Amino acid sequence: AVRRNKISLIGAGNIGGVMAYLAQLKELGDVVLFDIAPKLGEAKALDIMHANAIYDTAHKAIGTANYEDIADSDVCIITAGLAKLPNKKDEEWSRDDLVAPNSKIMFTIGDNIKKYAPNAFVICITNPLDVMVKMLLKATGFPKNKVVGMGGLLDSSRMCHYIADKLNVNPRYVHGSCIGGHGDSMIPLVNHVTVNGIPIQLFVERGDITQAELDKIAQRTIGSGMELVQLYGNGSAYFAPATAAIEMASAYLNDKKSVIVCSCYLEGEYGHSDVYLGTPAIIGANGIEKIITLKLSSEEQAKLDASVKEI
Amino acid sequence: AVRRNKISLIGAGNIGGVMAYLAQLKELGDVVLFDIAPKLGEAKALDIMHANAIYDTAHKAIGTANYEDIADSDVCIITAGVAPNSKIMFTIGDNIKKYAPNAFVICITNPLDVMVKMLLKATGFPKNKVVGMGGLLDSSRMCHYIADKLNVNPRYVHGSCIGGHGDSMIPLVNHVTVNGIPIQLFVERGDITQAELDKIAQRTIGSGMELVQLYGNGSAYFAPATAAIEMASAYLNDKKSVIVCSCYLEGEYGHSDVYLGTPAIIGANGIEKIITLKLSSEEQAKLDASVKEI
Amino acid sequence: GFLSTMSPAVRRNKISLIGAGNIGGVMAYLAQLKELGDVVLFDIAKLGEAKALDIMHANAIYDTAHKAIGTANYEDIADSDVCIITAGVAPNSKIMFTIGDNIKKYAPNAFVICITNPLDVMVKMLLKATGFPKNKVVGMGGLLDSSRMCHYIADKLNVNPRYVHGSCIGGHGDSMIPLVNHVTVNGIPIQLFVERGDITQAELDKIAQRTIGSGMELVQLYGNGSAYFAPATAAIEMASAYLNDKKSVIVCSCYLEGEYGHSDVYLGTPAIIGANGIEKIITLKLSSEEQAKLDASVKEI
Amino acid sequence: AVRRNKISLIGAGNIGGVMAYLAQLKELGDVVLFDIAKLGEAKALDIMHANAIYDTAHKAIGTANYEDIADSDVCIITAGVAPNSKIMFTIGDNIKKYAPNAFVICITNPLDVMVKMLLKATGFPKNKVVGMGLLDSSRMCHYIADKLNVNPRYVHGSCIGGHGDSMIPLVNHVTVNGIPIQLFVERGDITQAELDKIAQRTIGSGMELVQLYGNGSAYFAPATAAIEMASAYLNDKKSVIVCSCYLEGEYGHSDVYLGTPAIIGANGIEKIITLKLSSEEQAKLDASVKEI
Repeated sequence: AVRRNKISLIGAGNIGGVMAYLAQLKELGDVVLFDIAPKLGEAKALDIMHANAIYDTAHKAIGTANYEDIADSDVCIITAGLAKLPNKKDEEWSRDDLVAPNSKIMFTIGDNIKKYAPNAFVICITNPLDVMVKMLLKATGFPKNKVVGMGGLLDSSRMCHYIADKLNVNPRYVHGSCIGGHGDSMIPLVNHVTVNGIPIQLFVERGDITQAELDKIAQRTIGSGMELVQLYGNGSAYFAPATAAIEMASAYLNDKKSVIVCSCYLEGEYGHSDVYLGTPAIIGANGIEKIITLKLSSEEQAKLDASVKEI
Repeated sequence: AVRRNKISLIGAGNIGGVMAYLAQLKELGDVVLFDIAPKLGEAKALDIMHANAIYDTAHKAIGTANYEDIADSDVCIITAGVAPNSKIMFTIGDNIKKYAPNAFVICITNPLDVMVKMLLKATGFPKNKVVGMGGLLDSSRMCHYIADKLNVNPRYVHGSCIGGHGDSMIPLVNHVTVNGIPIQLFVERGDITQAELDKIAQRTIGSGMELVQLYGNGSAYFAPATAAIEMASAYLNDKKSVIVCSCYLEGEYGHSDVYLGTPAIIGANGIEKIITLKLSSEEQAKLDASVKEI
Repeated sequence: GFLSTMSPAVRRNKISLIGAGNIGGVMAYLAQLKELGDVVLFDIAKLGEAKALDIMHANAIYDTAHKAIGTANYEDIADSDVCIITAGVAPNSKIMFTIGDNIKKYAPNAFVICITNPLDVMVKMLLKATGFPKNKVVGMGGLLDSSRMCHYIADKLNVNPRYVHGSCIGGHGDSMIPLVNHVTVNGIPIQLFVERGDITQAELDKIAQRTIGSGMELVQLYGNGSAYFAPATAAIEMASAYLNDKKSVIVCSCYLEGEYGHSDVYLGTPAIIGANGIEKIITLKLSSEEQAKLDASVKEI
Repeated sequence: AVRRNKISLIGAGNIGGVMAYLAQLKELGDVVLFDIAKLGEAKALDIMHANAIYDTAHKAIGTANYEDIADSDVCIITAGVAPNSKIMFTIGDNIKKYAPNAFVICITNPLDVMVKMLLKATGFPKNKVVGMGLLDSSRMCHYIADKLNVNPRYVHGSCIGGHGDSMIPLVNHVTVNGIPIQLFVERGDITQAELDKIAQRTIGSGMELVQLYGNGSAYFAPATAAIEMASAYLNDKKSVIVCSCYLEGEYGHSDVYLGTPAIIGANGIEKIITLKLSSEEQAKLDASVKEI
């Protein structure tokens, strides 16, 4: 009759571990930590299982390197793929050199999902998001609504945090949308932010924040990734990306119909088609139940056309 | 050097019972179910205490009719209950003045914007420590009706219903937002009509009376109790939540010496700030007409 | 293309509440705030709509996403994963059939949790009316009775009740057997605390006697009506164990077919609740003096 | 009048990272990530982004200056024998100076030895210096719960003694919602020969994950444990937790930390619960105290 939700984390790196950790303490469902190094997933799995006993939670975490174990998964969250190039210096390679290898990686994962988890809600994190997700949509052959990219929730939440940290208010009430591509071409709609429905321009007229501080926030939102790549020294952000993915996986598993900015396959929205792109959407039991097409200005539309053409 | 949060509920009625229940399962702190009918508070305490053992929660709730038991309370929510009710507020606030001289006083009794003023004068506390519960109930009601129509998680539907907690409230429907997106966009896409948005404004005004006639006896209590606990949590935990509630004004909106529902930041200092919304002449007249009713 | 239909692969859990009384209202409240699933408040009377609309207002306050409705029509129970029943011996028994006949028609795959008293008698009337397997028709009582026993101990020991575990078995009534001498505190037998001086055997014996009359103790305290906050928490705690397949160890009224020497009678006993409802019945090793109190409980049932 | 809790973590490593994450998402209080290195600011900022997603209110900051520990309600230690013993004193001397009312929760290994160094450095009372017990005991209950296939929420157990190979997994005293584990042995769900091995696996669990991880050791469960302990102190839960406590006569020993059940509340160690042991179990405890 009923059964536990099954989430497969294709990639048990830094992001994968925190994702399993959160989902288990929230009892969102059983977790499969799939990694090409199986003991890495088995280590976090067993470790998180010891945490469940500490936290009195009932669900199970598994580690594996075999695609048979992600079978019947309701959600597949993908972080696998190349992130670094050890045998070359920082000067001999750019990010464009990993796109093609990662593209083939996205296919192998897609075929196995199509094989073992034909009904899975595929959330992708591997970057470049807007391109990598499109590789999964082809490989999985799933409908438009069951293949989503994670971003915009991370990008918008970062924008809303910087706003909240300045106003000294609970970020629960700072809403905002950062759209476009999940990269340096994103569009932080910082002047459309709202504080519990209150337009941000009000707080400008009050002196709580300044137009200059907003423009600088939009710029720090664009480089938040690299900012943390330089703070960590070795690696990138993972705590917040993990929380974003699990928040999207819960909106699906629980049919919350939450409004999240996600990378979505377009077929006419904003004047584009056949491309993934960050945009607010309604995530529910059918995945992307609805795309909210924002009313952009000519300047904001130009910025959107620019990131689409670099995707 | 650490201590449990203490929440006194002056009034163990239907609202009081749900408040103690939510606070005990959330482990928000100890609860004192104060009521002139001492047994009623004792019943729900022992019943909620049975819930704690089921739900594996550690805090304790008690029932009493002695103000000596609300001593050192961090929060005092009042549901006990115009002229005679006003007098009841002075007796409560005068005891809070003595036993709970540091409590964040939240008022539920109606008329809200008047009773809370009688608690402010009796307790002698500064204005930033005596707040009233309205607007958070009134705004969430509005946000629901819009979420239900849009079929969206109300988590992302924000809105402000200002004014007095009565028929003169001002549901700012046309300023509602969905994940920051203006509500007008959803009108321009067919998801909802301005006519339906105007209908939600009136339903919000009359939501209180709608449930009175649905219940047949009594009124709402699940949502009021839930809002009072959220306000009490933003204080105890210093969350600094933007919550619309009845605040004492000394100039804001052009009014003084009157309690009025406006968005504000609730933190460790109770009301740390008041957010004076930028109102149109259409909204000011509605506000000025609500102050006159108060 | 047929693997790419606009058909949802997941659903919200659906919990129907037959009886929107004081317990029904708290059950809908707790379930909604925990985002456990949609709730259907069913009652013969507006009473279910009032609590639903008021609890939906609470959802907007608490940023919770699930839905609650009121109704007086079994049609809104269809496809419910869980049916919890509080409406309500002879007249109650007949009421339990009508409910059971509709739960069979509309919610043929529901996990039926009974609360109406006499628990052990009403839940059996349900089992016969729905015709479901015995493992999907359970009665709530031992989790309430046991937790009450554990609170009285935790209250005297000044310990978190999260670590106080104990079993109260038998029938949901004066015949219940609260095994106070077997209570454990984070695995530690309570006898140790007796040796430490934190509690006396006399107090333990008296806690057993207070657990039995806890129902009436709150009736006199309430003056009008019985307890409801805890019976609601217990019920939702069990529905959550089913909807989430927690394999939770819960004392509850189960249909026995050999255990404890009895058969064809509902009797409270520790069990394991999961996606199959009652997945295992744990039979406790009873003493001679305890098997006697158990045999008396079945006689009264 | 009131105030956020101040939970400072001396050590922004893997364990320290999961701590801030769990504390922030649970809104248990403000978090401070201290470390010799940027390591704290990275996780503080990364976790601050997570707050905005999870709609949580509290704040986290990284730092490398003990001045940011001032007035900390809790100080959880993971930085790091003789060398790491000097660090405990350096750490303790700062907790003494900036957070003199802090509830100290040590994790650095050897637990029972490193925590005493903190006790003598901070100079705090007996009850305000604990050592994270809850990990070892919970590991035992997981393996039993995994075999029995029951919610570990209802499996209680106590793994007493030192936090090393000399620990005592009391696998035979385990209870399932108060039901003795022997009933499940007579039930067919498990065998005594399997419980004896669960004790061994519990002893070597810390080393099992070091080999699985390959690089470094466990951190998810160790982090969850100390946050539970810190939550039992800040919320005055008076919860029963197995943890390292400074003894003064208990079990026939004194002037030594040792893993034992205890009550944790607003006063830290509210009470030590001395378990009723046998001759075989006391000899193991005596063999552990000597190794500490």
